[PDB]
Amino acid sequence: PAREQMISAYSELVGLDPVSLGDGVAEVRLPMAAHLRNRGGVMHGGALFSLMDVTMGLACSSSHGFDRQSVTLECKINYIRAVADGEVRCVARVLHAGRRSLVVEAEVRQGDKLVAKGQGTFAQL
Amino acid sequence: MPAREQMISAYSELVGLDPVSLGDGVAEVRLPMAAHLRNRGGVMHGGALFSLMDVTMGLACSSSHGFDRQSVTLECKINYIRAVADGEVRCVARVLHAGRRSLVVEAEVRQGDKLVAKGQGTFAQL
Repeated sequence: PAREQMISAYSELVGLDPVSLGDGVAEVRLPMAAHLRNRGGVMHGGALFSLMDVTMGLACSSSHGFDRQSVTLECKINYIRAVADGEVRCVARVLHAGRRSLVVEAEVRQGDKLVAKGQGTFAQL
Repeated sequence: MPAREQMISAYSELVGLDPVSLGDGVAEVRLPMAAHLRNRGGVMHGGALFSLMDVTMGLACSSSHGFDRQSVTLECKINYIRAVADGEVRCVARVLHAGRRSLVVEAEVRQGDKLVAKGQGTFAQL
C-alpha cells in the first residue's frame, strides 16, 4: 500500500511513524513530544497503547492483505518502564490469522529496554 | 529443579499438570489430555488450558525470585487459538520483567508446531 492507506488522522496526531511491514509483522516508531506527556511528565499510557494498536493493525493488514479490512476487537497491555525522552519502537507480530479473527502480540522498546507488552484480537471483515 | 513437591499444589495435581523444566525466569509444564479435561465439544477445556498457563507462569516467577520467595497472580489474559482433542500440550512461560513489586510474564501453549493458546499476566512480588 501507499503510506496513505496505513496512516490515519489520529496516528498523525500522536506522531506515529511507520517503519516497515510484511508477512504478519510491522514496526512503528514514536518520538517523544511535549503533547505526549502525562501528569508525571513521561510518555502517556494512552500514547503507548495508541502506538501498539496501530502497529498491531498494520501487522494484521500485512497478513490478510491491504485489500481486506480488520478492526480491533480487544487488546490488553502491560506498562513496564517510563519513557521521559527520545523515541520508542513498537514491533507487532500476528500469532494466528483465522477466517474470522486474528491474534496479535506486540512489544514497545526504547533501545534494548522493554517499555510495554501487549496482546490483542482483531476481527476479520 | 527443586523437588516436585515444591512445585505442585492439590489443584495442579487434580488437573494433571506436570512440571518439566525451569530456567532463569522461564518454566515449562506439560498437560496430557484426559477424560475429565473435556468440555461440551469434547476438547481440552479453556479452564484447563488457563490453569496450565497460570501454574507455568507462577513457576517462571519462582525461578526468577527464587523458591524462598513468593509471588501471586494479580491478573492474566489468555487467547485461545485452536482446540486440543488428544495427546499432550506444553506451556512455556517467560518472565518479561521482574520489578521489586511486580512481575510481568508471558506464556504460550503448544502441541508441537501447533499454537494452542497465548497469554500475558502480572504477578505481585511478595
